[PDB]
Amino acid sequence: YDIPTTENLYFQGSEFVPMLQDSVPLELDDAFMQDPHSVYARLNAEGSAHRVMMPPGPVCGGLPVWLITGYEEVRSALADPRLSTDLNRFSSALATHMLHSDPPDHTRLRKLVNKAFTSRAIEKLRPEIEQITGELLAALPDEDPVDLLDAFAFPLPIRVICLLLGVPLEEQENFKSWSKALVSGDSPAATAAASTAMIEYLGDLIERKRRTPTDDVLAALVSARDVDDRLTETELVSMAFLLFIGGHETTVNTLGNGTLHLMRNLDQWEALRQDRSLLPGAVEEFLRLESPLKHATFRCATEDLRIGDTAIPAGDFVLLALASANRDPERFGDPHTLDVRRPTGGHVAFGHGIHYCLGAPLARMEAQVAFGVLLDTFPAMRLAVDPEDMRWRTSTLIRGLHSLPVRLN
Ligand code: HEM
Repeated sequence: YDIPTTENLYFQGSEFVPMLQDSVPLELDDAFMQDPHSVYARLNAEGSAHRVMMPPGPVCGGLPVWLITGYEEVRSALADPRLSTDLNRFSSALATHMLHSDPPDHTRLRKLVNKAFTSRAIEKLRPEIEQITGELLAALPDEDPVDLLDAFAFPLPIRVICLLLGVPLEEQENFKSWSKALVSGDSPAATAAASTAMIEYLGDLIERKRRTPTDDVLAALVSARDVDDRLTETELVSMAFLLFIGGHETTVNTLGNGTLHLMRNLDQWEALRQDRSLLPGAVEEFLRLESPLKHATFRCATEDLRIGDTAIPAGDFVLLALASANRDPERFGDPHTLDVRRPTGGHVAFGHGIHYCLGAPLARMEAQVAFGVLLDTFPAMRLAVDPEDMRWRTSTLIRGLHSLPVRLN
């Protein structure tokens, strides 16, 4: 750190020092991870696109990307044909999924799976969901500190995803064991074994449901020979895997983020209890205020592009901050406070454009059932520790909590 003084004096007196200082990409420290909404507002005050750099962890590398902040600038980017999720500008099922597909080929996969994710067709799963939630609160621990995130938020999608693919009751516990292994890095070998076991088992379920149709939505996906074309045996597994990882962490932190807020907006935690007709707006307001996905998946510039009067060269990586657009005061009045009664439909927590959340209707209902069952029962709830001591997990795209310590009271 003992840099030669003459060299430093040469740079300081050059008057190029601010320009070189400006061109450095802003490293996203843990302060951003805890409180990015202040960082987004600090950035959007000056522009819409900013050169930022994630800390080593995208794998082990400080990756210079473009962070886009404005609501309309985010929204237009999510619908821009020049901003592809295919970064290319013997493939495994983990690399061929629809989320990474450009509209040329994405349209076919999106339409085939569309029919089975209808709001009403997704409502068939509700009593199977309603009952599944109820077991976890009965099995909830007895003492005051409960860590709601671990005991209820974590297991709920695991049983819901098991319903989604339509796992047979006999082969249930094996699938959940694979799922909990995959979502928690207990050891490199256990997740590696579970990942293969699930992909191979999913492929066998593809064959099993092929000749034996069943009520569950995965069988509806298999039965979808809609255009005289059907999803291929590889594409079924890729679609099913994307449902698993694309739905697990999102639904967990949808519950955790929402429940965390009402713990300090108890005057709105109450209001939800007296009126259950506000729940469909409660979930939307939860997703807008504290979107589980801070940013959409990485996008690459197809051609030369302009965002917020800042040119983006082709081949550059762009990160669309959904949390910034959701908390833009220009689109949502007083964006930093939870108001359950806002008009909905303007938020982009489910993204926008062609890659709009396929599991949105499932995620929509899930929290209302989760919150409502959490509302019908156990209403003396109170947060067990001041949020200042609580942390946020270090993640690239997800906004989630390390824990949700609650007191049942
Ligand atoms: C619970 C709250 C959820 C949130 C906030 C959320 C958020 C998102 C976002 C922002 C995207 C677009 C990402 C991008 O375009 O870069 C997306 C896509 C997707 N999500 Fe989620 N999601 C949620 C729940 C779920 C669930 C429960 C499932 C499945 C069971 C699911 C499956 C998918 C799939 C398959 C896509 C890709 C759709 C496509 O590419 O056409 N999501 N989601």
